[PDB]
Amino acid sequence: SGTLSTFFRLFNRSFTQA
Repeated sequence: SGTLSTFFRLFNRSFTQA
Protein backbone atom coordinates (compact mmCIF):
# COMPACT_ATOMS: atom_id res chain seq x y z
CA SER A 1 0.00 0.00 0.00
CA GLY A 2 0.52 1.38 -0.19
CA THR A 3 1.52 2.95 -1.62
CA LEU A 4 1.96 6.09 -1.29
CA SER A 5 5.47 5.51 0.10
CA THR A 6 7.05 4.68 -3.27
CA PHE A 7 5.12 7.39 -5.15
CA PHE A 8 6.46 9.80 -2.52
CA ARG A 9 10.00 8.44 -3.00
CA LEU A 10 9.96 8.95 -6.79
CA PHE A 11 8.19 12.32 -6.45
CA ASN A 12 10.67 13.67 -3.87
CA ARG A 13 13.71 12.22 -5.68
CA SER A 14 12.54 13.62 -9.03
CA PHE A 15 11.71 17.02 -7.51
CA THR A 16 15.12 17.22 -5.82
CA GLN A 17 16.94 16.63 -8.99
CA ALA A 18 15.24 17.67 -11.29
